[PDB]
Amino acid sequence: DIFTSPTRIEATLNGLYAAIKNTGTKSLMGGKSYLVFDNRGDDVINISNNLVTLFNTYNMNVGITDAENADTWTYAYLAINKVNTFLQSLEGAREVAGENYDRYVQEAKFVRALAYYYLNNLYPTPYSVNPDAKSVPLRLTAEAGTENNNMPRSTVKQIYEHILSDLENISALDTEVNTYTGVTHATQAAANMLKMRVYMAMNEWDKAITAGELVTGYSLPEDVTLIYKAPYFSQESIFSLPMADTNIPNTQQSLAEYYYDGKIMLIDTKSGIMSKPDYSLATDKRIIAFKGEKDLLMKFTDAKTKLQWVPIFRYAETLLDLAECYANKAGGEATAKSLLKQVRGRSVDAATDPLNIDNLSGDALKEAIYNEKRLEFIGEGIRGIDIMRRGEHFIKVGENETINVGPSDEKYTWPIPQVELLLNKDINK
Ligand SMILES: [Zn+2]
Ligand SMILES: [Zn+2]
Ligand SMILES: [Zn+2]
Ligand SMILES: [Zn+2]
Ligand SMILES: [Zn+2]
Ligand SMILES: [Zn+2]
Ligand SMILES: [Zn+2]
Ligand SMILES: [Zn+2]
Ligand SMILES: [Zn+2]
Repeated sequence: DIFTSPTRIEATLNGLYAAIKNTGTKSLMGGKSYLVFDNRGDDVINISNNLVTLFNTYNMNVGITDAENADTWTYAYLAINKVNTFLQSLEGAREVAGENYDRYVQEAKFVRALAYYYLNNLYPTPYSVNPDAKSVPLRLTAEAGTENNNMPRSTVKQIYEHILSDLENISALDTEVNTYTGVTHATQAAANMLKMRVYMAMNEWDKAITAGELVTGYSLPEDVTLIYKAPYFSQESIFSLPMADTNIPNTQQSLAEYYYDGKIMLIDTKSGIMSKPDYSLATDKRIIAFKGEKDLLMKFTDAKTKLQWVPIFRYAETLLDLAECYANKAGGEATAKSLLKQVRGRSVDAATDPLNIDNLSGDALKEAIYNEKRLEFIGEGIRGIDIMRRGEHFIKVGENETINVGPSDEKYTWPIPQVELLLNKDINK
């Protein structure tokens, strides 16, 4: 814990990655807080009728005392404070760190950047609607006391701008493809993926392209099932949260526990992506692999071991994000189409595809990219972010009720939770 050796520095660094995943009793992006982003979306449905298993998130009804709100807040800020403390301790251990000092700093900053990024996609009105919308307190000092709980919220723009600062120097980060360490520590590719996501949320299509075009060395394997079974990564995998028998999430906190038995999450086959005929083709690899009997999503179904890794960034995302950027750029349509074709062609045979990608333009092209992203990333912690960053309504047409929540509605966002309101007297200043 005192940084007297490299192995002690690295143990604490690995604790940063654990802190954004889950603890022994609660979960963040390795469990329920990743599931939050699918529940906010419109491609799966939550039929649990149980607030303990994210029903209020799905129904766009999260209040100041909901468990998922308190937990996301508490564990994100715990992870952030661990990074702040790590960075301060590392400053006093420069010689012990030796040539690896910069990598350790830049990795720790990536973890803080990721934590803030997820908070910025729950609490504020999106930047695309209002860049001055209040988001969350920007806590950047190592704090062992309650001395500094009082702090105003920074804006959605300010949070993004700080994230960009934490990602500004990445040249000491690793660059390995298809190794445990390359997928489970932040690489330059991982940092650039986050930078791309941030710039897209700000409509900075050119800066997003520059970041995402730096992601090199990955590919799209022909088998779409590789990343959900041993060794839980492939040549497509950029960054994931790994699991081990001794650190899996507790009861009803893992991904697999939400999908495996049909009692919580199902595929929305009435109105979501897999209700659309071009995105439910019987010979699509993703439909064959993942569209289960009784509408179970078959990506994460090992609830016995819970060992499946949580995929944060993979290369199909790089391509579809780049496709979206180029579709928003004057003269970019030909490139957008070629990028879309790479991803769709991996799963859907072009010779018999009802979608003629070469003839898409304007709105039809954008919609094809949005729909491909919906099918490719069903269940992967993304859908509710794409809806929100674009300032779109969350529209969920069910048999007996329709959810329709837009940016002028209070329930578009999560409110600052009671855990914070009790301690922070400046929260509304
Ligand atoms: Zn010395
Ligand atoms: Zn240095
Ligand atoms: Zn900053
Ligand atoms: Zn390396
Ligand atoms: Zn590392
Ligand atoms: Zn069609
Ligand atoms: Zn192919
Ligand atoms: Zn209604
Ligand atoms: Zn509207």
